[PDB]
Amino acid sequence: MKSVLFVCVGNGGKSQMAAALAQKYASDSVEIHSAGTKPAQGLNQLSVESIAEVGADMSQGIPKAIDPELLRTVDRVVILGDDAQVDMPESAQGALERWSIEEPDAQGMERMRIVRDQIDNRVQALLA
Repeated sequence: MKSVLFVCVGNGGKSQMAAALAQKYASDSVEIHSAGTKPAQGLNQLSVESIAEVGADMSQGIPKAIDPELLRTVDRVVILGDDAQVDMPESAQGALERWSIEEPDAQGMERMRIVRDQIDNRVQALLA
C-alpha cells in the first residue's frame, strides 16, 4: 500500500481528514490524495478544527475532483461513508475499499471528533 486516494462526495470533510491523518502517520514512501465525486465550495471548518485538535492540518486542503490517472493508478481507493460511489476502471491497478462511519448521537464538534477518531483507527490500520 504505497498510494491511496481518499474519496467521499464533497472532498471538504471526511476525505480531507483521512488524508490529513494519513500524512501525519505515513512515511514519505506513501502518496496520499483525496478527492470528491462532487467537490464542495470549500472545507468543512469543523473537520478543519477537529484535525487541528490532534496536531494535524487540513486547513490548506482544497476540494477537488477525482483525477482519472490517479484513480487508475493508486494502490487503494478508499471511500469514506455510504454516499460516494466510485466504479473502478478495468485498467485500474489498485483496489477499492469503503469505510463505514458510525454516526454518533451528537452534533457539531462533539460529533466531528467521534468521526475523526473512527477515521484515525482505520487509517492507522491501512498504513499497517
